[PDB]
Amino acid sequence: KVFGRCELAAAMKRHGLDNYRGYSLGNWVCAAKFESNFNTQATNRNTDGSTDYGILQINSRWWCNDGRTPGSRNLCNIPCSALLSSDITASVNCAKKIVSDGNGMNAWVAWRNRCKGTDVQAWIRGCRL
Ligand code: NA
Ligand SMILES: [Rh+]
Repeated sequence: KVFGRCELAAAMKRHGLDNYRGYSLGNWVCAAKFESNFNTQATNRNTDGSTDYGILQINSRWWCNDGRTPGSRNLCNIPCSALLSSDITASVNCAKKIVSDGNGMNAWVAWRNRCKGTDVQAWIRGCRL
C-alpha cells in the first residue's frame, strides 16, 4: 500500500507515534517519506546481507526474521513480511521498540540525514488530525 502523506500521519497518530519518546508526528512522517516513499512494500538489501522492510525500513539484522539473515536477532518477534502489510500495526509497534533502545530516531539513517534539525511539522501541515 502507498499511503498519502496525511493518511499516513493519521494512521501513525492513531497507533500512538505522535510524541512517542518525544518525537512529534512530523518526524515519523518525514522518516517514512525518505525511507520508503510511504510504501509499505518497500524492501532494500544491505551490504551485510540483512534487508530493510516496510514504511520505516526496519532491518532483519536486529528486529525481524526473514529466514536469510544468519546470526541475526528478531527483537520485535515478527516475520519481516509482517512489516510489508497494508496494516502498519507491526511496523509501528516495532518502531516503538527501536526508538526506545537508546539512539532514538538516529536508528533511521534517512531521519538523521534528511529530517533531524529541519521543520518536520511541515510534513503534517494541512492534514485533518
Ligand atoms: Na533477524
Ligand atoms: Rh490502523
